[PDB]
Amino acid sequence: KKRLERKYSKISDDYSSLEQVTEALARAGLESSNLIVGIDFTKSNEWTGARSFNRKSLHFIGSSPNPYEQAITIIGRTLAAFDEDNLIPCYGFGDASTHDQDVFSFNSEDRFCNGFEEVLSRYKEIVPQLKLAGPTSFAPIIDMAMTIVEQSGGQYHVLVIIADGQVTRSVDTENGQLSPQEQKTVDAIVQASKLPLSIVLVGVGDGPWDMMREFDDNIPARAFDNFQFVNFTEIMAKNKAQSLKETEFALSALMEIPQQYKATIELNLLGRRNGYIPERFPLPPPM
Ligand SMILES: [Ca+2]
Ligand SMILES: [Ca+2]
Ligand SMILES: [Ca+2]
Ligand SMILES: [Mg+2]
Repeated sequence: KKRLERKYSKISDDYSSLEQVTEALARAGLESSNLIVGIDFTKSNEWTGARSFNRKSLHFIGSSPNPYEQAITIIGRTLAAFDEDNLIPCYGFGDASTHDQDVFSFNSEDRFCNGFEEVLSRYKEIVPQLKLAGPTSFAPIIDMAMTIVEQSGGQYHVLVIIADGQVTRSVDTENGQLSPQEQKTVDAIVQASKLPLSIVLVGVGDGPWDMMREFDDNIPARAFDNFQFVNFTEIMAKNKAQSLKETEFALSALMEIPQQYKATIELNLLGRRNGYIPERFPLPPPM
């Protein structure tokens, strides 16, 4: 077990096209996957639109779609295939109703969204009724994903977190001493490597991204690299045509999935219950 974890320590970008990954996924023997979506409704979204979204809030409802609406739309166009039943569990976190402690379900009895159509539909209905708040932690959304996976009896899931990457940090700490939010988020990423769960951070807005890269590349304590960072605004910024960016997004999202899936098998997680994952209950959507 010691040697198999240092085999899956860090996962580089080992694929230059979507086709290479699609093939690597076949060769890996991936037959069934499900998506979970988490959306950052923290107040940082108010100022992380400075350069990338014209001094507006990333959650601003205008005449054209905001980076959250864009990401939901492009995830639906590129990854909807990887949810086998097209029912998407969708959760908000970091509004006044949840802060850094909970998540809320997009629909009432934690009814899953009917495709990315309803994820987008509901995002629009929900965000104007929210108070963007904080602090910012991924612990609750990762716990929610862990609970979904555990209750499924270890079915492979991909948690897609759309976020501005601004997790609460000690602005003056000189060494690498961690905020409570960082610490709990890291503990959650570590806990989640006991389960057949892949995480993909779809970054929107200006960054900075130092911490999302830390989560991507450098968490020694975890059983396998279960975290990919995708700079979605860097990709959409580029000069090339729309469909050529959609492809680059898809490649970047799926980049770590082949080795991650293999890890769930080699580490004896796929189709197993861990047994000791405390059940998390999502709050209802704000009304
Ligand atoms: Ca599903
Ligand atoms: Ca990684
Ligand atoms: Ca990576
Ligand atoms: Mg925040």
